[PDB]
Amino acid sequence: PQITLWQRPVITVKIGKEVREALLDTGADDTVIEEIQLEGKWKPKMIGGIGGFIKVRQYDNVTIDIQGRKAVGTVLVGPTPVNIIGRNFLTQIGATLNF
Amino acid sequence: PQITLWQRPVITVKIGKEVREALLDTGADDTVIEEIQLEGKWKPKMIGGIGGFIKVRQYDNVTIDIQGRKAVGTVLVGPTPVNIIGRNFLTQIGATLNF
Ligand SMILES: CC(C)CN(C[C@@H](O)[C@H](Cc1ccccc1)NC(=O)O[C@H]1CO[C@H]2OCC[C@H]21)S(=O)(=O)c1ccc(N)cc1
Ligand SMILES: [Cl-]
Repeated sequence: PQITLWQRPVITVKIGKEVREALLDTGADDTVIEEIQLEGKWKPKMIGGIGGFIKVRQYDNVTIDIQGRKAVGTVLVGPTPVNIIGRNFLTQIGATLNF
Repeated sequence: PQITLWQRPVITVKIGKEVREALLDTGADDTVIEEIQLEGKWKPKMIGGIGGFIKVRQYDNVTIDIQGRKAVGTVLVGPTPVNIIGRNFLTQIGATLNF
């Protein structure tokens, strides 16, 4: 779809076979979700945003389905204020910014 | 243009009287710049992100030029890690997120 930006671009997705809502975020390098258990081993990491750093659990090779588009990649789990889909998955579904 | 997301969508923009670079950020409601002299009156606000809150100065009615697309609107000035153009200006330049 073509998504205008008069409201936040929040979409329903499936992450690791769980339905979640998330913000499509071109300003995020990475995908960050709060309170989910995913497959495989995780690795601790730190990421920073506008207000400082948070600790996250990094899971690799997680499947995300965005309106029929499947991608597999890294998901960070930690106390983000809102769930975010970042560029690591937006590139895999061929998302672009257009003006 | 049609901008892919394999690298951060950083573009050059003119903000008030100053050329700056900034990140095109669909996950940001508002545009936030660090250390820019803007004219007019301002009001103090906080905004929050990953990691917590920062205190900004809110300036209304600032002119930005993005690749020839001119827009007027609110700019927040404060200690953001990187400059970001948020939806309040993305909508005004006709940007959409597509996939
Ligand atoms: C500031 C960006 C360079 C980075 N962020 C993405 C950004 O889109 C967040 C995404 C975001 C969105 C909501 C809440 C927290 C974070 N937006 C944000 O902080 O926007 C602020 C300015 O406008 C306001 O509207 C939203 C909060 C304010 S980030 O959330 O900190 C971030 C950092 C690292 C990764 N991997 C993923 C995301
Ligand atoms: Cl700059």
